[PDB]
Amino acid sequence: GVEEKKSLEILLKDDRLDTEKLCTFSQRFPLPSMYRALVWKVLLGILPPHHESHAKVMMYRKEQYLDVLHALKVVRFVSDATPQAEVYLRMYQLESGKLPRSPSFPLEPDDEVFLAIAKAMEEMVEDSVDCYWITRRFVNQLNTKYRDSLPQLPKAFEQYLNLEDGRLLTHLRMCSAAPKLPYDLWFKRCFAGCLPESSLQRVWDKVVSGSCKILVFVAVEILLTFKIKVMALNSAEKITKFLENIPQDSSDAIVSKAIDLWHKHCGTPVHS
Repeated sequence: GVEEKKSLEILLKDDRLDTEKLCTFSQRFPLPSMYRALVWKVLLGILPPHHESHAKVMMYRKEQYLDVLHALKVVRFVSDATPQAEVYLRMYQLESGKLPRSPSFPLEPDDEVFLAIAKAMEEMVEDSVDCYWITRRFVNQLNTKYRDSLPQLPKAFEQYLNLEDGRLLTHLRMCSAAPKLPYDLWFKRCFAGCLPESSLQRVWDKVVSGSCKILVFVAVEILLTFKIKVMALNSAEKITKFLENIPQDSSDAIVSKAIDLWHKHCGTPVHS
């Protein structure tokens, strides 16, 4: 990481940031935590590549943020005590025109995905304005850039698990567990709520930098990590429930191994 940060810092020395090389860097290496929000904002198009214009665009974004937060408070949809991730969901709904009848109206499925991702982002990005916009764009990528890929990830998960450990997949299949696995947690919420955020953010570097396939390998690696546990469980529900509440102490090792598995099977070009 010490060399990598220096090479990133060279990339960040340009007046006009080279977004193609920020992408290839992010696909191959973890982003240094002090430059993550920056790189994520440029890659998601929240900031332009000329860093002389960053403070200004962020001013427009902060201003729009405070306009919407204020309009929510005037209508009484949120209060001082509303959790921050919920504020972001309501801000998103109000901006998108989908604000429900009242704060007490049950959440819809896409609302729950947004909310799970918001809660995870709040631990990754310090500044609220950054957090809100990064969350908005991150979720919009899922719903646009990746709309037709996400539904293919379960099939990919089976394929690559079958390659890494057919015995484990054989076990899942003989219990009819495959169809009941928590695909929505893995491939709509992108592990938000599942992996701790110090580790998750390394997965999301890759998602932000254009890969949704990294999610398959994180899923495959979870299963490999907990192979002995899973093989002992003899029913579809026990398996599913375990996978929705995994132990968290190996999550750094899971993410690192997942990244290597992905590079292996998908041929991620080296950074230059």
